Amino acid sequence: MKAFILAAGSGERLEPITHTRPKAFVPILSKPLIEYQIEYLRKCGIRDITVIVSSKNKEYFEKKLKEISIVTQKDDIKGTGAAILSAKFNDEALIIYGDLFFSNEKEICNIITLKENAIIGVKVSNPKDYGVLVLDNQNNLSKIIEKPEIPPSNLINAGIYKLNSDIFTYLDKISISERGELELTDAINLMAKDHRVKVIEYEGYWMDIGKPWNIIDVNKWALDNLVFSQNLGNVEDNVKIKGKVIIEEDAEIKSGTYIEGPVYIGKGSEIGPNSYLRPYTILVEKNKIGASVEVKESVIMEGSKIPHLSYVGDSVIAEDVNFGAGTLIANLRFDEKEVKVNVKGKRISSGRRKLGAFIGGHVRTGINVTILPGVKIGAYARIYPGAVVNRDVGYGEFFKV
Ligand SMILES: Cc1cn([C@H]2C[C@H](O)[C@@H](COP(=O)(O)OP(=O)(O)OP(=O)(O)O)O2)c(=O)[nH]c1=O
Repeated sequence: MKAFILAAGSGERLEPITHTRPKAFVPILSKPLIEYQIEYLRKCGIRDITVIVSSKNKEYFEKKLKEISIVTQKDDIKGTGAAILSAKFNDEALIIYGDLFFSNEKEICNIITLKENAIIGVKVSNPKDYGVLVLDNQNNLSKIIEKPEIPPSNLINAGIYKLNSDIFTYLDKISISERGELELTDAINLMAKDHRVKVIEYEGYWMDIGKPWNIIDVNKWALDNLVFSQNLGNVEDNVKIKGKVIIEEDAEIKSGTYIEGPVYIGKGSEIGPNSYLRPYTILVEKNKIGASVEVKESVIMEGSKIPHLSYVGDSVIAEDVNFGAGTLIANLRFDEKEVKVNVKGKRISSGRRKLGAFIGGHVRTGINVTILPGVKIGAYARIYPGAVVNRDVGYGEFFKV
């Protein structure tokens, strides 16, 4: 059985994280998204895995994934439909979207046993975003309704398919279309008139990593569900630990440090002295958290350092970031309203009263920097000491005012 991961999306809604990595390499605790997917696939006896990527990202994928075929999507076309056109199979294949996290492989294991075309649907609370699944009387797929702005059903396209080579006959009939785009669900929509498409309801945890605060969402779920309290590191005297704490190998936790779990402390991390890690602190790898630094409900990616006199709450900080002493992130607005975030040029409500900042890779802040709620700082940005970052900062930009 072959599998294809469609990982050639533009990842613009996930900026600034995607300034320096594909969405497929977003960390959930210590491992990137795609590594969970490959793991699940392999667990179900699928070893011939192909990732379809943008040409821009081919190099990045080749360098990270040794036993996986990488194929580039045709340059001149876009969409989930265009991605499968580089998928080479006869006979059938498992197809999965490259930004999906889900809790287990059980459904993939089941779906590959089936002769029929099959799709997984999952119930959301915001179906109007998302492809809604309309079932017929026999509970097979009637049609997929794309972003209706009306809820016919809870049940939406989970982006996990087992499709037969049919699917290409229908991709050729497809006229595409109102987004400038070749859409897989359009082809599926034709095919389901002629062929039976089973729908299997996914029951566990599912989430697409679409927007930056979803990085916090999934990492919080993973910490609660996938790992157990352990200490493989070095914890000095007078460190207080409550609740579930994962201390990975080579992590060092100095005296005066206070930890209220659940907290994930990635390998090679250096904590303290006199740090405060609050619930849902996730330090992916090789992180430094120093004296009079408090972290709460944040994901702080590989090699990033917050060495002095800082508060980081409800935030995502990408890799190799350095915070000057006294850099502070606000997570609550003066008017205490839902924090809005600029996402692909639209002002989007995050759904969160408390939300901090989203910091791209290799950013450095000068001392005493102030960052407002919902702010995005582009990768490689440099923030002048004492600056008040009251708006988004572009990729690679110096910011003073
Ligand atoms: C998954 C996938 C998406 N796409 C395209 C179709 C759309 O233009 C866009 C939407 O996919 P989405 O899953 O909606 O998210 P995204 O990362 O791809 O896009 P965005 O910039 O909005 O964050 O990406 C591909 O070209 N190839 C692919 O393999």
